Amino acid sequence: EEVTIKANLIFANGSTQTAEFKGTFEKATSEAYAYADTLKKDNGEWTADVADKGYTLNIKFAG
Repeated sequence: EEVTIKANLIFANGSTQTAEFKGTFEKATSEAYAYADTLKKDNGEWTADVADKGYTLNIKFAG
């Protein structure tokens, strides 16, 4: 039931950052979205794609 969701955050500036969240699929994934959401103020809206069968989230922030 416990899994790891790896979130790779990519900003318009070309920089990147990675964070892993551990818990159930829903909880861990939700925490990744929440973190991305806190970064929207200074980084804009984000879109995302999934790799590794949904266990890797590649999140990209617009301008």
